[PDB]
Amino acid sequence: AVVASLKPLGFIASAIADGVTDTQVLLPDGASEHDYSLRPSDVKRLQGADLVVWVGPEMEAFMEKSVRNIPDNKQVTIAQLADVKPLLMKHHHGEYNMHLWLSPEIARATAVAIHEKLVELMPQSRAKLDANLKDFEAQLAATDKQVGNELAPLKGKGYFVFHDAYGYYEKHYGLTPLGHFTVNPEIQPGAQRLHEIRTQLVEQKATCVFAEPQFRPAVVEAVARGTSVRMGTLDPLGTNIKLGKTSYSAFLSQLANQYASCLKGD
Ligand SMILES: O=C(NO)c1cn(Cc2ccccc2Cl)cc1-c1ccccc1
Ligand SMILES: [Zn+2]
Repeated sequence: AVVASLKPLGFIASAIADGVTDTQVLLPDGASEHDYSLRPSDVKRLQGADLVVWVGPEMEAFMEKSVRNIPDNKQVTIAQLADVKPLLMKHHHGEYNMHLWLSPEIARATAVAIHEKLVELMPQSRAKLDANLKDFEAQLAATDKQVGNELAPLKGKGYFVFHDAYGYYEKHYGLTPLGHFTVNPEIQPGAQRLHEIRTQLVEQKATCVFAEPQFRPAVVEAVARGTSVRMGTLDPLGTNIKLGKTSYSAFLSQLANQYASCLKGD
């Protein structure tokens, strides 16, 4: 099996590995990067993998140690790929945005790297692997066209998010975020912080404020209350999407729908 650290990396790997080997996701969606410690059973899975796919030590810091013993020809470390360097832009404490799965261009380079490793590891399946890469790139191009068109009429509409993640996706499709607020998903900001957030919401003319699935509706409402800003939800992990050949294209389209759902009209 190919073992991917995070679900959207699973989406990409499952496009390339389809009909060749299973794709597995290491961690449940609810986990994170610095508090999370790997179970010995997780380490075993990594070492048993045909191929490990992860962003790298600036993102899944918790697995850097586990991945040292795995040979280079059995891992794709996305942040360290040669073709990914010119695609990086300025796990949140590092210098670069490491939410790399949100860049269609980085997804493409990831798929190429996965394909290349798999062909070396499983040359008996080269043709199927070539076919899978061909199909992934064709879907990505088609999705890219479709999403770009869905999001084009939304240009210029401002919004805030509770997570500085989406820059790769927003720059690529020409969305115009105003900025981000650090908000605890379980606990609303204090009186002073909330005042400052709410005034920026109105002052900067935001159409929407976007939360994520793990935010308690109460804290989102507390942020949006009084302002005339519509509330939205973005899911940067596509938690509801199953692994499979078409999953990464489905993820990019679902994210567009989530943006559009709050942003369009008014
Ligand atoms: O980037 C982030 N935090 O700053 C994330 C945001 N999420 C969204 C999320 C968290 C918990 C449960 C569901 C979801 Cl969609 C997941 C991560 C995340 C997951 C694994 C590793 C690092 C981050
Ligand atoms: Zn993040």
